[PDB]
Amino acid sequence: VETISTGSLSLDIALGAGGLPMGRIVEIYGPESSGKTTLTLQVIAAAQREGKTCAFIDAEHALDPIYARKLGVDIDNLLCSQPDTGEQALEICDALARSGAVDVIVVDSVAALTPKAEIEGEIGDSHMGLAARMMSQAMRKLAGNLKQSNTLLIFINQIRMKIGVMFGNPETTTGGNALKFYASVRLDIRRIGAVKEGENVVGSETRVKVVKNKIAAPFKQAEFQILYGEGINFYGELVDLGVKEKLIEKAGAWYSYKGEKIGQGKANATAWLKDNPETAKEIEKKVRELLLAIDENKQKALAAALGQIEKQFGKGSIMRLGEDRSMDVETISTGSLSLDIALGAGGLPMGRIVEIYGPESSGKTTLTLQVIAAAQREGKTCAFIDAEHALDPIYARKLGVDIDNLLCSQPDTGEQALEICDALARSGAVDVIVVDSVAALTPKAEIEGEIGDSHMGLAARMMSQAMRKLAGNLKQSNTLLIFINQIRMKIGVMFGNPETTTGGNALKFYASVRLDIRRIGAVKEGENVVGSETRVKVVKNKIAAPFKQAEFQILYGEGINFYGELVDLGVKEKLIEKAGAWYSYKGEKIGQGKANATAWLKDNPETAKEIEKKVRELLLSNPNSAIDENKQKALAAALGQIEKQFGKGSIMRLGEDRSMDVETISTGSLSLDIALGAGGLPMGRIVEIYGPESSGKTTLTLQVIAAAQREGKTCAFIDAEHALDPIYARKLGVDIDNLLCSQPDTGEQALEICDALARSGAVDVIVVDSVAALTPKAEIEGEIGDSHMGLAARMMSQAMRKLAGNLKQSNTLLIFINQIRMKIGVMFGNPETTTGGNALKFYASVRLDIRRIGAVKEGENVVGSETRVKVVKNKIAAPFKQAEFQILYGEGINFYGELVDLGVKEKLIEKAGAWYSYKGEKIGQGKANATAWLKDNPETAKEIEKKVRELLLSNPNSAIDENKQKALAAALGQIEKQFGKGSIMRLGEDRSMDVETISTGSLSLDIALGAGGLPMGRIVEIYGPESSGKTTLTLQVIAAAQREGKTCAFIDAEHALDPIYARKLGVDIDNLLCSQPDTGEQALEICDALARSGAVDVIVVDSVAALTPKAEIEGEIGDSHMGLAARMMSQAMRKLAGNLKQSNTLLIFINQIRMKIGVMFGNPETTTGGNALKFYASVRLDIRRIGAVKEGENVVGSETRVKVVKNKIAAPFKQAEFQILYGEGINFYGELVDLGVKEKLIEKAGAWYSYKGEKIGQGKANATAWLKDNPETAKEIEKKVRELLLSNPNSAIDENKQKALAAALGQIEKQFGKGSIMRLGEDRSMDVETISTGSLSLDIALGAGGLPMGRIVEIYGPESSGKTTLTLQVIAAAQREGKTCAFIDAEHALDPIYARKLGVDIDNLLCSQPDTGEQALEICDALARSGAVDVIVVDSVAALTPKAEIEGEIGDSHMGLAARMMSQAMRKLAGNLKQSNTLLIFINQIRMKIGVMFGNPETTTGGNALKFYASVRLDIRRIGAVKEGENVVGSETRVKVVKNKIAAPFKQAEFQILYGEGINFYGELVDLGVKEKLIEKAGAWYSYKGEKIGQGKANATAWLKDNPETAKEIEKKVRELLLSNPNSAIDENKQKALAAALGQIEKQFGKGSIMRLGEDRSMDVETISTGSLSLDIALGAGGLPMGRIVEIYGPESSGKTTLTLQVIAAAQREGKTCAFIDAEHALDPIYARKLGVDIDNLLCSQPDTGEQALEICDALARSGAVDVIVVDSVAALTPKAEIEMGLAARMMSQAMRKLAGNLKQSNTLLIFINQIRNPETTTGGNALKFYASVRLDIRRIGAVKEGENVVGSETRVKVVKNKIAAPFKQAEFQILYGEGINFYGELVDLGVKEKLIEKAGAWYSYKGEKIGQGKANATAWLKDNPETAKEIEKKVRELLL
DNA sequence: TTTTTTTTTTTTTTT
Ligand SMILES: Nc1ncnc2c1ncn2[C@@H]1O[C@H](COP(=O)(O)OP(=O)(O)O)[C@@H](O)[C@H]1O
Ligand SMILES: Nc1ncnc2c1ncn2[C@@H]1O[C@H](COP(=O)(O)OP(=O)(O)O)[C@@H](O)[C@H]1O
Ligand SMILES: Nc1ncnc2c1ncn2[C@@H]1O[C@H](COP(=O)(O)OP(=O)(O)O)[C@@H](O)[C@H]1O
Ligand code: ALF
Ligand code: ALF
Ligand SMILES: [Mg+2]
Ligand SMILES: [Mg+2]
Ligand SMILES: [Mg+2]
Ligand SMILES: [Mg+2]
Ligand SMILES: [Mg+2]
Repeated sequence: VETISTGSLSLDIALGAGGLPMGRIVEIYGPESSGKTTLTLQVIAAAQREGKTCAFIDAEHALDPIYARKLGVDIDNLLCSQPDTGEQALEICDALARSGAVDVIVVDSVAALTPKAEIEGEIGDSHMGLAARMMSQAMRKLAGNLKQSNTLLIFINQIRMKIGVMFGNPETTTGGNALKFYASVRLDIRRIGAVKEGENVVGSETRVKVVKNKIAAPFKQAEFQILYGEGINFYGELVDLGVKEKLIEKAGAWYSYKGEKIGQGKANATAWLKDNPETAKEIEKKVRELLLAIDENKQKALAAALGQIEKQFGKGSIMRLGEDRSMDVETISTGSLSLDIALGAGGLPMGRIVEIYGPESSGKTTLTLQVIAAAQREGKTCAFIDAEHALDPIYARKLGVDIDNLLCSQPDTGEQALEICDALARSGAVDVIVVDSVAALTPKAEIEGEIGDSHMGLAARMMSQAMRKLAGNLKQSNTLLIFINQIRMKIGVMFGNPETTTGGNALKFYASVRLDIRRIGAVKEGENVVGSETRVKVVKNKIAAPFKQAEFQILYGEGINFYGELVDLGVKEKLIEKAGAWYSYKGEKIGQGKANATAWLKDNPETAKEIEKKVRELLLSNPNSAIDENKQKALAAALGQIEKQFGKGSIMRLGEDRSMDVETISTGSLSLDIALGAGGLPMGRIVEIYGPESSGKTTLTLQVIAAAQREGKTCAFIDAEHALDPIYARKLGVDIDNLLCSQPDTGEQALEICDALARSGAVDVIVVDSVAALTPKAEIEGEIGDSHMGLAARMMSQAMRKLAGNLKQSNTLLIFINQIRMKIGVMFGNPETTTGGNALKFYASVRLDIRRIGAVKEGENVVGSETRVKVVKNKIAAPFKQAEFQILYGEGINFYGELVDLGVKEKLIEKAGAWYSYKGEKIGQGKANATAWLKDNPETAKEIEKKVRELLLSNPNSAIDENKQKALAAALGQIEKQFGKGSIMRLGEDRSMDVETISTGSLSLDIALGAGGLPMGRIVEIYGPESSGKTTLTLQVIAAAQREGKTCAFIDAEHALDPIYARKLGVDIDNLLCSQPDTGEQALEICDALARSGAVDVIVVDSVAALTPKAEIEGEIGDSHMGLAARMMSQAMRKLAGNLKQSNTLLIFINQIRMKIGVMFGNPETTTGGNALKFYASVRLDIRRIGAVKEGENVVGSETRVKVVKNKIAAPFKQAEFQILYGEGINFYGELVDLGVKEKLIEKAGAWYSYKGEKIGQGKANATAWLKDNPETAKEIEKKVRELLLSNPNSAIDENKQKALAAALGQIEKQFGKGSIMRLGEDRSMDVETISTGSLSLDIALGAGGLPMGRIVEIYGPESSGKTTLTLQVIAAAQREGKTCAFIDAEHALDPIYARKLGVDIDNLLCSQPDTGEQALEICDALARSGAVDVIVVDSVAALTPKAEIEGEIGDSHMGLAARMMSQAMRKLAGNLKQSNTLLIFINQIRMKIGVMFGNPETTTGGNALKFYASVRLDIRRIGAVKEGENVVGSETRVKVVKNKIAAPFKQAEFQILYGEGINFYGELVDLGVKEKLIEKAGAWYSYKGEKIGQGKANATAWLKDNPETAKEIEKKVRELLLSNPNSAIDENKQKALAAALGQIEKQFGKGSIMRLGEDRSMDVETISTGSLSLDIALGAGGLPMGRIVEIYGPESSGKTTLTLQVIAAAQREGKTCAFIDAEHALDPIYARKLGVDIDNLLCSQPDTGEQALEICDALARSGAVDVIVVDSVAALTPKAEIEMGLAARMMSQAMRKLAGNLKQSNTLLIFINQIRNPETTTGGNALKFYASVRLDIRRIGAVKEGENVVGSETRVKVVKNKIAAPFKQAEFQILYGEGINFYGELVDLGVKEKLIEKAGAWYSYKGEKIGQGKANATAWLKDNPETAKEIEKKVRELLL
């Protein structure tokens, strides 16, 4: 075992044997740029440092001599071979081994050991693993000759990935397994990081694993540094090793040796060991010890082997490196100086391969051409492989390229492409070949195969074979090869960056330079975009230091600003002077501004060269180092060679390529054609148009079709979107009869059609409506919810690959329409993207951003989309120029409109005010008349058009047709024969295409729709507010569809459809299919299967917002499934549109409104389920409730407005206003009436409505009920109305339906369960089951007699309104019926004892005080899912604080984090609620939206989410008092029904809430009995059936209480009379799933997460003294509740702070700790003391910010260490930002949210003092008001006088809020200054009022004994006798508590 | 024998 150094110690160490074994084989493999070759050379260096001879086989053809030298290699003494064939390569190894003259041979890249046969055969064939069997034969031979020569052989090898293997790692080596075995060492080298000189990248942090070892232990690893231009940091390691082995001292940053300090920092420990090699050896050796006639026989057999190899293989087969002339680093200009500088070697190396990759439009091709220009500027010949089929000749010229002298190939196949490269290299006639897009090097097999055939990485193995071949022919031809490549992302990767190149890793390695070009910004002429600010990174470099970057400008139509750079570089290097704006050279002023420094160096090229060169000298760390008739002889022999192999025009000069020409078509928009620069869309290229839904994508598309068919070209349309209107297409000037149209099933199909249409060359222009609808086969056949991640994309990238070629050689223009989608979570630039991956982006020769920017108005009517289109990609002319115009609906682009404007701006048309003139002659007054005259004179229009074009374009235009229709109808029939009958046909004769429309159930709507209804086979979205009428309208189109014998399906994803109501809307309940799906996936898969059956005519989906993804449901509430919803929608749309159109099944989606937070443009209204829907929808509907329809008192109708916000069917934006009567629906005939009136079809003489003379009814109400009565007349009127106002009029059978219906039924049932889908009429879980509210009039107003089971109910209202109360009362009357209730006291303010006084079973009531809102809801979820709870209630959604918010600080902006939590919760809950028949009540608080000037600024918390899902929304309010004369005993209360899905809404309920009793149920009963004549009222007496029941309502109350028999009897008959929606082994299955859910919740969230109320110990009403007895008395509960929040407010000087301190005193008197937040900055310590406060023990904060203030509260609560915190003045809780507009409030509301929880579980009482600002209010918004369990109105009412001196504030304190006892009781006492509350003072008064103390005038007596004359003396005596005081105190307490 | 290609929003906030 003889070992050589590796040149890396840690490596030698990891090797175990101290190096690489002699006579053995070693493989080093690793990534491109890893350091394979480097390491190699370093073992060579340290072998030549020991007098051993090395040979190098640069099979890679990429060894840098000069570098080799910088690595310590003896260049002059190193043998070097650049062998042609691998065989050669190895035979050399063999002969060098056999000589025994070489000690170490290395082979740079076995991957480049190309077999003979492979090189002399083509690129593409099957010589498969010929490489390997060569390796295995070589190994076989070599090992023997190696050991008996003790010759060490190193193989460098590359990494390759074998497709589709998922065992461990798909990393492999080249040259088969052969090597692997024979190797005695295998080495995994890698670059792991950077070594940085701060800015400069100077080193490859490198790791090398021993993956095979026959020499010592394997797998030991070695980590070190490879400094570029030096090699391995040997001493670097030495250092570390010395450190680890205690040979070098490290005291912090200082490194010592034997006591003597060697350097501070590792960088200085390095440079000292370098300086002292004596010491280094000494350390090196001791480290090693610790961790591990002779030479003239050589040179005689050396030179005999030399000559042997030379004699077999040719002249310079092998030679010394130092004297290799073909080896030299020859560099070409890039056309960018800073680039040449960053390259280090001044350019791109000749004979090597260079890859340039970067984004679409980056400048890849551009840069390419610029190196071509500057190569042709030096008399070198260039070849171009436009595999991309998108090189602009004319542009090439503008870049300085010699078009006439530049070779150009547009190859069909990639193989072809490369074989051309090969033959051009082999000729040595081309100096530089470039390949535009390896990504377009489509393999033969792929082109001939279909789109969708998996040729997985066939591309790659082609590349790896090509590289193999090319590098050799490149170096011996000194031919530089540039590859342009595209960016693609590898899906699912979580490391580093998912950016990659095409054509596999192959390229990466072989490349001697790899270039990351990018567009980083704009270069602006102010308005015009003229330049791509561009950055190019050197990502691979074999030539000099990598990673140096180059930043410059690419001016369009000029190229790289070469001199631009020169300038800057001159500036930075002090070669050019810059004094402000002036640029000087050698004193002489060259230009003011960089723009003038540019144009002067351009003007003086003598000076430029002089500067260029000196710059180069200064910044290049790798400087440059019968003749031409031998070229053109082998040029034209290769030319003809390529021509003879591949066809006529396989290759030719650019200047004379006729298929190349930039031929352009009109867009149908002039300004667009102008912005395009080239006057239109390029033929044979691909164009992408993307933009918003309704933008005009499809429209524009058709308009280029029109103007193409206007020039006799044939167009094909791929309506992948399944939403093209034939009739409309016609109105756009399209030849419907002559336009090919495909509605393909699969995207593959779609594209294969494109392919076959291109290949025929018969179509001139194909357009594809929505790549976003190019659904892959696998996706359609698979389910919705199957992850086919970017299957779409790899389909696109394969399609592009194929199409571009067939497009250019067919001059067929391909337009792709695409949609916008957002990439979630991105914080840079704009989150706008396209579908179908980046693929498209690159291939496109034009990319178009169309948008709707405004309206075009005929005053009232919306008639036009003011439209803007940006050129975002341009390969044709200058990009980014924009085009603004008008799209009139039913006409298209106002072409002439533009013409006009353009004529105006260019002085071709005269404008004198309003008159437009041409050549003097007046053409029209107003633009509208300038329009209609140019329309009338097309001769003049052309004349103007052309001259405009001449003036504003910067790239002007430059047996035949029976060959088309012969290959047309052969392709037609081809497509028809592959894919079916009507796969493709002329538009004009498509019967499935027809715009078939259904009634909406609203005429004015059908009218506004323009086409008389909703289109069949299309998707319609209806969105709008909660209660708007979405579901309603839905059902009404269902009714009028079932009225025409069509079958409807309903997806009640919302879980809130009323069967009974559905019926009242005219829906056939028995015949209506209904699904309440669990998951959205389910929901959609149902849609899919219903569409696919073609058995349903119309499916509707109630709330996409409720299409909860599987993962979301199974996951928790609070798990971020960000837009998982969306990608589900976008997959669903993709699938559905196809199955919808071929089933003519109309799909309606109902969706909800949500706001996007933080947006300052337009309107923050949006839809759920992402943009997906928006596009696919053929109609989008904005429904709204705008007003009331009133029967005087009763609210009976939703005055309703519906906007058409999207329309693919007719003109959009027309609006429809009508009435939705509850329990009847839309008043269809209502409209009919109005419409008849407006159109003079019905007569109106005042109030009388007449028809044809005959009087039909007085009043609209009577015109209604008569048309209802005569449907004959109604139809007759309906139709004539329609004729008059529609600018888009209407245009064995059924046993095939019910056969595929019941097969789909059973299909859905079999996939998803029993009652997944069924007829409405027989759904038992659907039934409207109602619970009592505990308030009759409420149950009455509800219409359905109570709250619906399985639904969600929101009750909102003011603080103290009675929200919680009402809640409990429905709980009581639910537990009174044996139902189980759960309570989520998120508010942390439910009184157990009170709950009891309300009739609630405390012992049987589940109660949760959850920490987080997530928790809160997850509890709801688990309680619903158990089905064990019948009714859950949540006290304050406003207290459902999100985790993040709780853990985050108060003042952290979690903007509407609350909401997205709610919307996720709703999503989840409604389903689990209905299938558990569990009623969920949410209590919520009122908040105001600031700055709103409409209606009412009242809102709810937790976003709109709740609002929609709720089946009932309840506005409770306190309206007045119920008085026992003096005492306030009752909250006179009013509750509005603000949402109702259950019966008629808006009916109101007024009643009484007695405190300590609850709702006076019977109270209502009484009134109701009175109003309904069931109870007699003769004045004050109330009678029943004659018998007198009580005088006064108070006595009518207490008698019904006493006779519950009579009460039920009255109750029921009342109910019968006023409800317009009447009511419709068992319990041991409950308590079994109850206690399993109990334990479930307990096990997830902790011990006392949930428990019975009666046994909650943290719940207890624990009270503290206020320091004022009468106050404690008025409080009712004897003080302030612990764990709750209390607000005390009152006037300045009132005594707020005082009182505060007094509760503190009496808390510290009971050994509790108090904290004070003197936010007011005005607490007197000394005074605090005089009030009995322990100053030394009282915590005090004077916080700067309110946030601070609260965060302190939070942390004090959370510690549970403070018992009572007080905050002096919320009014002084100034928000941070306000030091640095109700910012105050949203801070309060966030604080409350957080605090209440931490307060109750800490039993920490929080007092807030607040100020006053009846117009009396508090600061810090309503937030406080609600959360407070007590609110206190303190006031100073008078003086307490010592005669003269004022000594006391006579003080009054009202209880204005109380959750603890009866409110409103008041407390009057004295606050003596310097003493505080006169405790005994009160005692006195109280004693007086309660007859415990005698008062005979002025004398106060106790038990007869006289205690003092005057209250002042009754005071000072009780002070003196505390025994007596306690005795009185206690008896008072007994009496009044 | 040698990769293949993205995927799609998310939800108010509070005198
Ligand atoms: N024919 C042309 N006329 C004017 N500008 C062009 C032309 N072709 C491309 N450009 C512009 O030059 C820049 C780089 O183009 P290019 O190098 O073709 O992109 P890629 O890197 O995708 O090959 C882009 O901003 C593009 O808009
Ligand atoms: N523990 C209690 N004892 C007596 N009365 C109470 C108690 N809690 C609340 N009240 C009274 O009942 C009415 C409604 O209280 P509540 O429903 O808690 O208000 P909210 O609607 O804010 O939840 C109020 O007038 C209040 O003063
Ligand atoms: N530093 C002080 N020394 C003596 N008396 C004070 C002091 N501060 C306040 N007072 C008196 O105590 C009473 C209540 O003060 P305070 O509670 O601060 O009023 P507010 O209710 O506005 O906070 C007032 O009559 C005031 O004059
Ligand atoms: F074509 Al669209 F929304 F994608 F109308
Ligand atoms: F004394 Al003040 F609010 F007026 F604390
Ligand atoms: Mg190398
Ligand atoms: Mg290009
Ligand atoms: Mg469209
Ligand atoms: Mg609804
Ligand atoms: Mg409450």
